[PDB]
Amino acid sequence: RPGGDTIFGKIIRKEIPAKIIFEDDRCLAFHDISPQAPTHFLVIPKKHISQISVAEDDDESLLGHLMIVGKKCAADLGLNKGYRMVVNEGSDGGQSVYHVHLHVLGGRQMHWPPG
Amino acid sequence: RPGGDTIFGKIIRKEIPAKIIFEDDRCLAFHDISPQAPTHFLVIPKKHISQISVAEDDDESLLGHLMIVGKKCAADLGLNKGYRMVVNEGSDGGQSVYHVHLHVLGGRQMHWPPG
Repeated sequence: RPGGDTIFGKIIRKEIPAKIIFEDDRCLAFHDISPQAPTHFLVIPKKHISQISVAEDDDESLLGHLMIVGKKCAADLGLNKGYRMVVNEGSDGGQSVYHVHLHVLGGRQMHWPPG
Repeated sequence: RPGGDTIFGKIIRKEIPAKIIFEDDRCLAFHDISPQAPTHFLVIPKKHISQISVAEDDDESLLGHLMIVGKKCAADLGLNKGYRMVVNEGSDGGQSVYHVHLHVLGGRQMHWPPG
């Protein structure tokens, strides 16, 4: 399936509600349903990359696009003091959905270590 | 100063020792001196971007490249059970050096929230 056969694929296809911050032809930014900071959103590709460890070399621009979109969305949402960007891979990464997604968290002090 | 004037610029220019994992024309991977997991490295651009919030639109490919290099390095270092990627921005992000750097952490279960 297209956008893939995860819940994020459902969100991409508008089959399920999410709180959308930004969209383009490549990617989708939306507020995380289980926020871990006063602001917490995801930026996800429209193309179904299951996990960063299977991303291809020619996905490079796409992956950077998620970070560029993430930073623009953070600024638009008033995260002047900063934020943290997180991509989780696999079991040890605490990856929760098998669709690549870039977390963006702020509106509070993020701590170290990052989990 | 190619590489900037931060300690990371010194590492780029070989003026100071670091434990280098990978190098190309665009970026440098090396181990973090204060590791927060059994495996903990940084992938930094050679171009001096002070922080992700000042990255430009045309830095998109570069930014993805750090993630592609980060994932290749995590595989080469045997993180086959997974890992976490982190970029810190600003005060709330806990950003320690004003040069963009992608943390890559694994070799243990990463926890949620990510700080």
